[PDB]
Amino acid sequence: ASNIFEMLRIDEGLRLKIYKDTEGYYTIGIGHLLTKSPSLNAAKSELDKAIGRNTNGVITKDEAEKLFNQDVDAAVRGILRNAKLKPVYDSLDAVRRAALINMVFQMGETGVAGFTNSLRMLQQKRWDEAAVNLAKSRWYNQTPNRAKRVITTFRTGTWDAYIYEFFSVDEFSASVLTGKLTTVFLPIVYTIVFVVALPSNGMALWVFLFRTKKKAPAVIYMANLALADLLSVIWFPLKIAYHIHGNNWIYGEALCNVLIGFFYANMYCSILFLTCLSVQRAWEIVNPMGHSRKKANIAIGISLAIWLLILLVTIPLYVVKQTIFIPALQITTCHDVLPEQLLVGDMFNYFLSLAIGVFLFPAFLTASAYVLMIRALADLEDNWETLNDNLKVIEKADNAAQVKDALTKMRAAALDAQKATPPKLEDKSPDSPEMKDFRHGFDILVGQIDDALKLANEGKVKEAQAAAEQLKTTRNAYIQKYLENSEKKRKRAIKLAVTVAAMYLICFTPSNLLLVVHYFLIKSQGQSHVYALYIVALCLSTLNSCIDPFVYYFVSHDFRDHAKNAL
Ligand SMILES: CCCc1cc(F)ccc1[C@H](O)c1ncc[nH]1
Ligand code: NA
Repeated sequence: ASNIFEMLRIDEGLRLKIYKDTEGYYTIGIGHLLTKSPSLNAAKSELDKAIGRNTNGVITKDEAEKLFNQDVDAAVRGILRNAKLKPVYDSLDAVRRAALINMVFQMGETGVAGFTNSLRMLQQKRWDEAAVNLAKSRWYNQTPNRAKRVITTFRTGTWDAYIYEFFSVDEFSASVLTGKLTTVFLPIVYTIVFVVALPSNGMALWVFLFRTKKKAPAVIYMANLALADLLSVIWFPLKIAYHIHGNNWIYGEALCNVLIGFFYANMYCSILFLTCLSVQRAWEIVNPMGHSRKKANIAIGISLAIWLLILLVTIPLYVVKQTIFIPALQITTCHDVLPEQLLVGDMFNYFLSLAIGVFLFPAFLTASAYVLMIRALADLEDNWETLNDNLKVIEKADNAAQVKDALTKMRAAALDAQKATPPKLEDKSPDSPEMKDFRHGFDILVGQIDDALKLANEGKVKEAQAAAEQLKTTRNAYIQKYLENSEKKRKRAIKLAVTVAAMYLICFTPSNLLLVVHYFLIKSQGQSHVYALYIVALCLSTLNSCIDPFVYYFVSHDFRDHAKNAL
């Protein structure tokens, strides 16, 4: 391309017969509009008086140029006539002047005058902002390839958009998209995840629905967690095939956006449902309640709320073009390459919003939940331990000092465990009969400790020791039943905290951090060297559905049975 006339020939083409354009309007020659009515004869009448003769639908190669050269002169006249088009045009360099005339040639004088905001940007020499504004319009929607070339002309001020057609991405990306990292490493890891995560979550989902007859809020969160897992792993056979064949998608744009949707869905559902589960289980320890049926219904509603909120927040991933054909690579990439480099500004803010509000914020609530959970389970452990240890001391103490001392320490140890929630009565309210019998079991014990203290304070040494065997009976009858396996419960919480931390360290943190970094560099330089790390990050993020079964194992008691029996 050299000038306006040469530019338009490339956009409008050259046809000597009346044809329907992309929208359906009958045109002829080089982008010469005849009429906007669905009538072949109505276009004939407008052509005959435009030429001067009866062309009968077919014009000459010479008459095309003569009519084209007049359309350009009129397109310019309208620009200077227009109060909104003239000042911008007077500010634009000859290259950008052609781009403006190209728009007027296509949408007419009035149409282009509607772009008031973009024209102001072009006048203020703000090429990038103007380019973005123009990228979101019906103009871009109806004729994207056409609009891109013109927009690029505005942005760059060169004829490059008409000299060089798109051929390839940056070199660093093209090497990755042809390298073994994507074509060998990824499909292997993804295959593993498919074999491991699908049946494990498949069975977990089955247990939570058809084998768990508790239906506690924890089960419900884990059921959606398993559901989020499944709804992504099922698409992996198409995901694996994609990479094996050199990152080439041949299943359609809609089906690509499906995979993309459910990918980021599981990405964020997992975090949110982890935050729910962790907080819920921590909350049943610090401040337990007793509406296991109502608390369940609530947890279901919360899950629906989360599912719909993510369906709404992943809209700018569903609705945007996510496939692009790269001529030099002869492949059609899904997700891995952004088809429209003008939307990077929107993409950056978007993944920065999520990285804060749907990553850090739930991570903060998730970590501190285990902080309160572990400590509370550690205190109850210390109580049960202080009880047994001091009770074992009395039977092995000779002096009156060690006897009175152990009784006093054992007394306070039982008074703290009394206020604490037993491992069994989790969904039981603190005012329930079950809890009242639990506390009463300590009241009987504590009273007996006072009866041994009564002897220990009255100098009756050996007689207070005999009371210890009476305390043993009270322990096994009323207390040990409840605190038998509280130290085993503490160990499960810790392993759960380790499990979750690893999931954050491997699947969540590398992904969300780099997602911001990736689009930040494309926004700043047009390319990112972290592209390889971005890919590895996204790959390792799918491991969460392989780590998720370990979560169900440390929380669900029913899942353990089906886990152990199977293997
Ligand atoms: C066809 C689906 C392509 C896709 C879509 C996503 F939403 C996330 C990752 C990938 C892709 O598998 C990948 N892994 C690592 C980097 N890119
Ligand atoms: Na998950």
